[PDB]
Amino acid sequence: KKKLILFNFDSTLVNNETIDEIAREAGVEEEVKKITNFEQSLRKRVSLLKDLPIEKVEKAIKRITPTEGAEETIKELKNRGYVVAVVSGGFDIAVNKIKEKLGLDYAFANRLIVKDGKLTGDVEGEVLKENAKGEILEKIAKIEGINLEDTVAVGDGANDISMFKKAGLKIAFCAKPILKEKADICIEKRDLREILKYIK
Ligand SMILES: [Zn+2]
Repeated sequence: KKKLILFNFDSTLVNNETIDEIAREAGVEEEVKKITNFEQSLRKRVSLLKDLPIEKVEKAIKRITPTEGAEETIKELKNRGYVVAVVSGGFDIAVNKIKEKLGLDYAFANRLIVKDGKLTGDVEGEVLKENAKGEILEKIAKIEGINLEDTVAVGDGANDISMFKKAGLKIAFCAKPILKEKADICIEKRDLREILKYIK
């Protein structure tokens, strides 16, 4: 009976939020935080990165570090029979490196379109719509032949709600208030090993 656990990337599996890190390098991090639909908002934010040199992006994503406990938690989850996956409303260029480095089984995120080593201010992806993450959760479960009741979703905020709705077990990890009351489990200490006390 293989099970599936799906982690939100930004602020959950890693300490940072990709977009904000990439904004700081383009010096427009204040304008993006001030107007901080999820999609419409992502597109809006991305635009302010009109001609950022890929070189700068690579520099930003390098600051992305995994959340305290990530490695140990993923190791223990595999030993308990789980397929481990991550999903981001953020970007491919950052999450795929984390995926290999942490040995995740699946990784889904949006794409920062580049042209001649420069960001064209536009983005594409399957993690944009209001229900995107829940769809990703279903997709992976379907491919693995895992029943939804044997799935676990680990989120941070409002965009993780669609994922909560499809998951058998809902975990709020140092989340936004809006997510806490909706979860089955609320984790307030920033260490991913905390979930191991609750996972079957
Ligand atoms: Zn440590």
